[PDB]
Amino acid sequence: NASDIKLEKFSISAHGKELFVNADLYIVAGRRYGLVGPNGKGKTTLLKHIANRALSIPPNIDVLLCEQEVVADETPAVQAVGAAAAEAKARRILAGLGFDPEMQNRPTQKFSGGWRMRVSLARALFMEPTLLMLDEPTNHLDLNAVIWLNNYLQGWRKTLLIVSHDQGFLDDVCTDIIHLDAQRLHYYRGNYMTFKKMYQQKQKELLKQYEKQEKKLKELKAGELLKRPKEYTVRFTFPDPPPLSPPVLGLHGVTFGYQGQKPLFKNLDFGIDMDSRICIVGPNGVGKSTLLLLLTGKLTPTHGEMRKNHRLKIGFFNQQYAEQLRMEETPTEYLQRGFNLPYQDARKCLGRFGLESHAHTIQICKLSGGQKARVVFAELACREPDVLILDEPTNNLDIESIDALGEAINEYKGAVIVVSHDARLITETNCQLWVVEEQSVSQIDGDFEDYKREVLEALGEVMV
Ligand SMILES: Nc1ncnc2c1ncn2[C@@H]1O[C@H](COP(=O)(O)OP(=O)(O)OP(=O)(O)O)[C@@H](O)[C@H]1O
Ligand SMILES: Nc1ncnc2c1ncn2[C@@H]1O[C@H](COP(=O)(O)OP(=O)(O)OP(=O)(O)O)[C@@H](O)[C@H]1O
Repeated sequence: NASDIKLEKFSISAHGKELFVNADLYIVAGRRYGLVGPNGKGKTTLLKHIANRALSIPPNIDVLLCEQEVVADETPAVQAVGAAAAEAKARRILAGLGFDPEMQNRPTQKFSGGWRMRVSLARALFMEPTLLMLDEPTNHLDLNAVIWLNNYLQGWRKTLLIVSHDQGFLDDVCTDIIHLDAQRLHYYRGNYMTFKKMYQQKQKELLKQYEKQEKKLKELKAGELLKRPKEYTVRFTFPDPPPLSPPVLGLHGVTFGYQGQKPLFKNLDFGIDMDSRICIVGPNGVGKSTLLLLLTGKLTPTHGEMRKNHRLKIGFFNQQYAEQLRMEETPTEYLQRGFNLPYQDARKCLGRFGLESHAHTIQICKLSGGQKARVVFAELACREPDVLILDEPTNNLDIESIDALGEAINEYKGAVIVVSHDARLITETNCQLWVVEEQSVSQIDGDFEDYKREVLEALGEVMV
């Protein structure tokens, strides 16, 4: 039938880096593996070397997914290549990923990059290969697409290899976890929950064995070798705001659109309290980021107005601001000059948001996207905000920092408005869901599972 992959003590060096030293690749046919590990450690390189067959791989049909070309070809046609059944399947996969009939029959040239990535995703799902490899497939999808993709991949019967830092996705889809650590692959049977249990237990026991080793060495001296394990203590805690008299923040009769385009919102009324937990949902391109920018005041309404308490302090996150910052300063200098922080305070703040010590003295322009995002979260902490407004906060974070962010949101005594595709984050923070639709915002009275069933019921899909 189908062969397994067992490549033992292979090594991969790429871009002048020793990414894999004597690693073992075990991929059993039919199982679903999630590949997790820190940024820049060689996950994408491993997938590319498997697809290339640069590593000795048996002749199984293997597909690695990447962005699809832009031409006059209609989207279901780039999927497609009896025929009625195949076209219906392609259109079902496309609708699940957020394609309405028009977008379906739309030429692939009139789509942005992310939508072309979705088109390619539909392709590899349609082809149904023996071994399908997905590189962070939910990272740039919206919540509706992630809901559908999770539900779809649970019924997948062939072999999957998925790189991801989407914890709920990994928990719902994967039967095995592969951890890229110390240039090697470590295997865990079960989803991410099982992996984190086993890994934290391994680290506790390594610490105890190191301590007993050093105690016995001291005893020998008074009368191969192990190293001390490494800590990784992220704490995303935000300071709790003092009491604030209403009104807090609201849009009143707000109409907004961009020049020469049909307005994205008409006669919009939407307000928050100091305990609000709001998750803005809707397919990409509907205006979620625009709504957040209207809530911050960085976009001015065409009609109506935004009103907030004149003492309200907003902490705002989005990826484009992370590329803004103050590029020639170090993160330490950035925090100290922005908020008159003593050096030790800036250091502890940068450290607890996940910025390693060696990066505190690098110019911000030389930092990676994840490092810049962590600097922005630290800045938000220093701003002492009353309202957190987070547009896709998890895109450049690891799972441990996303868990820390969820815990911090649950401890935070201010308001939080978030746009996110991370189901675990949206769920654990008890977010009330508000969908952008009808040039307005509509409340989903119900929990996240109600919205998930609603999304799948609109598509004629059976929730597993
Ligand atoms: N085109 C390139 N040129 C130079 N260096 C690269 C290139 N691609 C990757 N690298 C380096 O190789 C290392 C591993 O890259 P890779 O992208 O495989 O890691 P990854 O973060 O696990 O992958 P991904 O984030 O794409 O899932 C990183 O240090 C990265 O900077
Ligand atoms: N500066 C701009 N000028 C003209 N049109 C814009 C501009 N910014 C966004 N748009 C358009 O407005 C529509 C909605 O944009 P927006 O990014 O707010 O929605 P979104 O995809 O839900 O948010 P996100 O960017 O967080 O995914 C899109 O069709 C987009 O092309």
